[PDB]
Amino acid sequence: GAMKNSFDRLIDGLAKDYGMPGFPEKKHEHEVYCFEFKEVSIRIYQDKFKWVYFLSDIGVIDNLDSNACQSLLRLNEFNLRTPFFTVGLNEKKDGVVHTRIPLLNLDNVEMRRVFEALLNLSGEVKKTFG
Amino acid sequence: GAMKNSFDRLIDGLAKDYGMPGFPEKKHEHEVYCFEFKEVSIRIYQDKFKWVYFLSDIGVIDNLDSNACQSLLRLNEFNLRTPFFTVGLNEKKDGVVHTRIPLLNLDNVEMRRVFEALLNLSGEVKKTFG
Repeated sequence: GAMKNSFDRLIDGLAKDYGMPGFPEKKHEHEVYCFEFKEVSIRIYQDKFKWVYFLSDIGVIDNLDSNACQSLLRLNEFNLRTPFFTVGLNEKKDGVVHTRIPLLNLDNVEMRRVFEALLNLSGEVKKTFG
Repeated sequence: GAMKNSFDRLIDGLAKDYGMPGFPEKKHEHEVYCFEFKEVSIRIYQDKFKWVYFLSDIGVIDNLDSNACQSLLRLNEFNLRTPFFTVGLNEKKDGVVHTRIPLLNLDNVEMRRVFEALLNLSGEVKKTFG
């Protein structure tokens, strides 16, 4: 309800600064909404239990496997930071970085930060492991 | 408030089934509570902004390569599952698996499941990568 309006402002806002989003098909279960902002390779999903998700695609990375795999999977070290960005590998060895956050009592302004934060992180990660 | 009583029941309950917890020192910033259940190698932290955390230590990485490391960092694939368990590497190449969840409107019963779920996962991950 208040969460709906909040989630809307988020979207509305990203549309104005990244243009119209794309609307992929219901892939995952419990999924109810999915907006794809292709310019920045980020997808926003909304759980059926009111959780918003941010998925970013870093892209492909060749070689380096044993090389830096660790330093990569080392980015998942524990810490008490809000919106933690998990770094993982796609179903085809492709860079992927996401987060999830309940919508209850979370305004669009923070969701934007989370989003932006996610962008920047994808940047930094992209320009290191290629 | 209601979150306090909730978090308490969680703890109280784990105490009864895993005995007295340990109380490490304020390591991370924003940290306010930390309970260590050494029997199961899991630590529970509580953010200053009302987020509960579950940290599990898989232990020593004796052998690591790139068909293993990947398969590991492959456990972080995206999906719309509640309480997502991030698998990462300690500050000394040591197995580590954690999650975080806001306390607002979350009962101790679900928190337990999350906990238990985390245990089992640490199990499965432990008996495969060591």
